[PDB]
Amino acid sequence: ATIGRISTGSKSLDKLLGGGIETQAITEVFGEFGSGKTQLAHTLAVMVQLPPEEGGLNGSVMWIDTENTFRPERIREIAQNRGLDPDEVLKHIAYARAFNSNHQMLLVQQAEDMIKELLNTDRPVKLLIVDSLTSHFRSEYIGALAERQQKLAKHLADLHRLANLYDIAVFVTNQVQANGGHILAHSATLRVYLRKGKGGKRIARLIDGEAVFSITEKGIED
Ligand SMILES: Oc1cc2ccccc2cc1O
Repeated sequence: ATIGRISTGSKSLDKLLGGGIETQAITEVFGEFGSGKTQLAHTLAVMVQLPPEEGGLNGSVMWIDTENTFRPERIREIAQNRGLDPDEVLKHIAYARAFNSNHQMLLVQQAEDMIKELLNTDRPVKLLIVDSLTSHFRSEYIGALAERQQKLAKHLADLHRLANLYDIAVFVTNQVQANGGHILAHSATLRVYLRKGKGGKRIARLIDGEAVFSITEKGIED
């Protein structure tokens, strides 16, 4: 398949990303608590459902939530201010809460079943969100870094296999603050550092210029 791109909702961020996040890729956004990573996830879950002329892929979404941060009412707001029907947008987001890191890993295997079901339809899965990818692994493997890295490595390998095999954009969030961070090392296809700036602006930089955007009723925008 060719490489598809999903607009983030921000012309600035899209330019930094060469058009948007890519299918057949894992995009990892990392930054401190409150930097806007989950807002970007919510926005992408709407943007992907637009037609290509508007920066989407007419795609369905699968969302794995580890922190109970998915908000359907926020999806509704973004959709209504992106000219989409909110009920239709929510109907094309498959949502699951991961209870722990082992359940999170099983959910990725379960996602493949729905990906296969929708593959030949007019609304194939084009976006798989894992928010937060690292939170359960971090809490469960305190004092056991070597074992944590083994499990994370397999999890990321599973996500890579889905991205490439089924032409999906995988978007993952990772909280990194004071003293923290191996990030995801070199595992993602693309690392995006997100931070707060003056006056509520958000600033994005590729790790390995900078885009600037705001969180609004449209999700994010310049
Ligand atoms: O209905 C489902 C929703 C999911 C969401 C995320 C990951 C896996 C899922 C599997 C489902 O059957």
